[PDB]
Amino acid sequence: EWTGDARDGMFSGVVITQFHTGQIDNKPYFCIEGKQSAGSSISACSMKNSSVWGASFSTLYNQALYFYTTGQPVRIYYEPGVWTYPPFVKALTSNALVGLSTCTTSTECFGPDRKKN
Amino acid sequence: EWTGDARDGMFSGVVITQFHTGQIDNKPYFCIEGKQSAGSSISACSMKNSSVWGASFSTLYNQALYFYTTGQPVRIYYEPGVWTYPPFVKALTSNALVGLSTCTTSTECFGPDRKKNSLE
Amino acid sequence: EWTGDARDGMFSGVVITQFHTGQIDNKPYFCIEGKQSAGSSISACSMKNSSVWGASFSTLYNQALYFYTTGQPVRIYYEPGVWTYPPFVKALTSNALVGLSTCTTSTECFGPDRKK
Amino acid sequence: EWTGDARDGMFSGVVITQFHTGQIDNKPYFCIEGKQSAGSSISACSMKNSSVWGASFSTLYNQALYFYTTGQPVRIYYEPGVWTYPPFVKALTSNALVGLSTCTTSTECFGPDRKKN
Amino acid sequence: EWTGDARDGMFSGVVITQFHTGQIDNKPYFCIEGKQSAGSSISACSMKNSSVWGASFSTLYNQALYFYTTGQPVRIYYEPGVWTYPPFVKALTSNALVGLSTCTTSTECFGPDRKK
Ligand SMILES: O=C(CO)N[C@H]1[C@H]([C@H](O)[C@H](O)CO)O[C@@](O)(C(=O)O)C[C@@H]1O
Ligand SMILES: O=C(CO)N[C@H]1[C@H]([C@H](O)[C@H](O)CO)O[C@@](O)(C(=O)O)C[C@@H]1O
Ligand SMILES: O=C(CO)N[C@H]1[C@H]([C@H](O)[C@H](O)CO)O[C@@](O)(C(=O)O)C[C@@H]1O
Ligand SMILES: O=C(CO)N[C@H]1[C@H]([C@H](O)[C@H](O)CO)O[C@@](O)(C(=O)O)C[C@@H]1O
Ligand SMILES: O=C(CO)N[C@H]1[C@H]([C@H](O)[C@H](O)CO)O[C@@](O)(C(=O)O)C[C@@H]1O
Repeated sequence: EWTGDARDGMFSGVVITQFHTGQIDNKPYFCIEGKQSAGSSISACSMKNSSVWGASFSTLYNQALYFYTTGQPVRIYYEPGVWTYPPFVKALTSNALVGLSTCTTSTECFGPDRKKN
Repeated sequence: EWTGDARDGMFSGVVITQFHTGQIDNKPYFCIEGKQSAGSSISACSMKNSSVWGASFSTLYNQALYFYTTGQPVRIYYEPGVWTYPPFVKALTSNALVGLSTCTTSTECFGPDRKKNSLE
Repeated sequence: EWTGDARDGMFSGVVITQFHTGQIDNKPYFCIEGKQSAGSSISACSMKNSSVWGASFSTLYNQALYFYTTGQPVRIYYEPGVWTYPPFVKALTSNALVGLSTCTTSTECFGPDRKK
Repeated sequence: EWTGDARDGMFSGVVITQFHTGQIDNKPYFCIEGKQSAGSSISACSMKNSSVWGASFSTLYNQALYFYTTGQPVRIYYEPGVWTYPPFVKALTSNALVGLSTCTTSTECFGPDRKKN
Repeated sequence: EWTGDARDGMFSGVVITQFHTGQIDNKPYFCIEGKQSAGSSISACSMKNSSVWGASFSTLYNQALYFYTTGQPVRIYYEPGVWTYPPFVKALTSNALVGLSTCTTSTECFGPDRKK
């Protein structure tokens, strides 16, 4: 697996506006929310030691909190349908956070595309 | 367990005003105090490798110190009665810190509620 | 053991003015010095993986550097007579750093008392 | 191996302008891009626990994020042809980030040279 | 071994002006350079998992970058002759970075002397 696999999905030019940290089944996690210029929203969580994407927890937490601080538009890479506990999904999201990138415009960001072919 | 379990409890729109760090029984811990809009205090502690919320010590420590620094109003998620050692509970609190969120208002915050259901 | 044990000691309303990091016996350590408004001085060191207080090294280092940075008055919790290598005691202190707290006044600070 | 080995290569006086963070094969990696002025581009990635240069991940992550933040001109030490997963190389680079230095001019920087004879 | 052992050496009132980070033989290292007002110069490296001073790499890294950022005059504790690989010594230095202190003056700084 790779952040840049040809899959859903990515949102570009988002400002990270909300941040949550919790624990579930002995695993710390965090979630972010961001809006695009046009008002469109994306949420994604990263959980320590959980899923394929568990290895990225610390790096993503650090980078997410950095970008939440600067408030610069970034690209959120995510994978839908990873989290399955229904209370969790309802309150938050099923989307795993799978990478992050700075952006030069609202559509053009540094790094791979993550789109279904 | 889960931060968002329908249990006590949460305090929304809290400003983290006080920060303490210590050690008990070979385990580092930190405690925070925050104020709500009307002047009431909340306190909650996280302890490394403790009972059920110990796995979140590092994340919570970093996030709480971060929010202390910004002075942002935030949601404190806690579980009452976790710490049982009387001198500790007396000086500090029995509350474990189990989560944190940013808030859009003094009352509306990102993430799950941590709240007991009502009886209809 | 506990930071809040009824033991020596604590200094409240201290601004951390000095900071030192080094190594002894394959362990990193740090020391801080601070003065109260009253000019009364306090030094205390934390050592990584040390006997009793070593589990706290990482949190205390983080918090102490943080407090050194803001310049805010804080409570220094300490245990005297912990470090014993004589050249180390002589140059620095025997005091272990055992906790830290923010303060509201020169005497009132968040957290427990540490006093006999 | 050593950052300052006489091989390809280094780019001096680079301002880091782009930052990307992702995961591949159970490993977090970050990737940076900078401009010399000059005006030409260098990208390099570091990856946690990667084979040769993985020991340096956490140090380089910190240091690169630091330098991205200050915007100061820095030396990027790189090793070409390290990353080999072709879609990764295509979207990003094959270059491993193997060192960083502060610079006094566009060309003069602290530390070893990394260049072939 | 100790930062405060009666050996070479230390330079007081040094502003850390240059910073380098790299890897050699599967170990990360960083090096700093600084000048002390009269313009006398000092270089020192810390390397993770080296036989003697390796334990303090990440603490010294953190502290030195912190001091590079504030630009305050500090004390550099070093031990000469630690790095032996000749191209490394030629490009950088043989000096191990052994400790760091805040300073109150260009000559007086917090902590032990490291003096032969
Ligand atoms: O189709 C999806 C599903 O995640 N995402 C696309 C994404 C979304 O359709 C769009 O951002 C929603 O507003 O648009 C992109 O232009 C982008 O934001 O980078 C490309 C991206 O593939
Ligand atoms: O009743 C409790 C027990 O913790 N908590 C409630 C809590 C407290 O009653 C209140 O914060 C204390 O004044 O009020 C809430 O409006 C909130 O702050 O989110 C709802 C929350 O469920
Ligand atoms: O006597 C000692 C020895 O540490 N400490 C006391 C301490 C010192 O006497 C005082 O701070 C020294 O100036 O005064 C306290 O009011 C405080 O600073 O919190 C109470 C504390 O027990
Ligand atoms: O030839 C290469 C291949 O990395 N790089 C050289 C590099 C390139 O010629 C230059 O950066 C243009 O890409 O110039 C240097 O002056 C430098 O930037 O330090 C020396 C460096 O060895
Ligand atoms: O002899 C050495 C070898 O490092 N260093 C001395 C050192 C150097 O001679 C001096 O810093 C070089 O300008 O001067 C000191 O005043 C100091 O800077 O603390 C004392 C120190 O022991």
